Amino acid sequence: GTSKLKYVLQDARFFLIKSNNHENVSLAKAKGVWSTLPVNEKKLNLAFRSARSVILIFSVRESGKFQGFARLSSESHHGGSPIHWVLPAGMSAKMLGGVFKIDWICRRELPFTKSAHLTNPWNEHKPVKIGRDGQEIELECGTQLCLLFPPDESIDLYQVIHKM
Ligand SMILES: CNC(=O)c1cc(-c2ccco2)[nH]n1
Repeated sequence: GTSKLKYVLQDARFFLIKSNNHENVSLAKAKGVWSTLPVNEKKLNLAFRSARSVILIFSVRESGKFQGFARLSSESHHGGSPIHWVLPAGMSAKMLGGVFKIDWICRRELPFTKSAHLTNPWNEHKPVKIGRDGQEIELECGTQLCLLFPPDESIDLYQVIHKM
């Protein structure tokens, strides 16, 4: 069902995450971690203290789909054992030093063709698929986008609900 999922999304904040490659989303799904540019890291740290849930919605560039979504379970931290991210052409590993712990809520994909009716007021009401890495998605758009994903029956939201 969808009732526990709606409870987790209640009064959440939502951020679009754009990855240049599938390898980093696969690593994030396996290890429960994410890293982003410092500008976005500052935004996520602010949001994590401000809201009951901060939701990251993942899209690999050029894939035409979202690959799932996850809830922040910590602010960023540095100095842990380094994660072997695949780094884009012109950026170093010091940029992605801040590591967030995340709990996956859905590891299933959603094609952009299924979200074409949802627009993001915080990006000029462009379709929600459009936006830079770190773009915040307004509450109603973000909630409806998450509810479009196929249910992930492998995930038990009971443990996430406790962290809230
Ligand atoms: C593990 N984290 C990443 O792979 C990543 C990449 C980017 C990015 C922003 C702009 C171009 O690439 N943001 N996060």
